[PDB]
Amino acid sequence: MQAIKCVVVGDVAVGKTCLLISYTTNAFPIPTVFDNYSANVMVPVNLGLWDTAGQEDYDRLRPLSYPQTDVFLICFSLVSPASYENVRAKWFPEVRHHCPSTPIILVGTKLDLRDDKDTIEKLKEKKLAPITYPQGLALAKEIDSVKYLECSALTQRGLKTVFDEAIRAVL
Ligand SMILES: Nc1nc2c(ncn2[C@@H]2O[C@H](COP(=O)(O)OP(=O)(O)OP(=O)(O)O)[C@@H](O)[C@H]2O)c(=O)[nH]1
Repeated sequence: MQAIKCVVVGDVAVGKTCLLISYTTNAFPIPTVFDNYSANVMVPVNLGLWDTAGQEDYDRLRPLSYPQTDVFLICFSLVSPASYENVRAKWFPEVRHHCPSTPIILVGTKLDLRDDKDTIEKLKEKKLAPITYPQGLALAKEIDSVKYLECSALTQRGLKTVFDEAIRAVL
């Protein structure tokens, strides 16, 4: 019955499309066309999932999707400190400029990779380490997110929670 709009933003390759597709179809992919999806879920809610292009080239046009958004998911890769930094450097500021009062959920992605051997190896070779939970929770508090939630589109762990809370942030 109730219609809720949800826009997903964040650095390219943090897993925004896989996130939305894995949730809407319960399967893990990748479509190149930036699209919007939908889902009927009980929290009666018709959730509209709007994907975005995080590249800089679309900095000016991206925000055209923002108007009338009910809730935002600002995502960052749990195995990418760079995407973590850009949350406060770019995404939180951008969302707030266009939509000052709209609720925000901070989403950590690729949780399945935080414990991955070869992955930790890679980050280590660059003097970097995966974003621990406390760290993610800290950032959420900084930007005053309604909630901080970690998920994995590959295993779908915590996935259902992310969108349930994104909905409860509206109802
Ligand atoms: N291991 C693992 N890899 C993931 C997961 N989610 C996404 N990926 C990988 O991350 C890469 C980024 O995929 P996208 O979903 O397109 O990320 P995105 O750039 O933020 O979203 P779009 O630009 O809209 O496509 C893909 O090659 C996936 O294989 C995950 O949960 N676990």
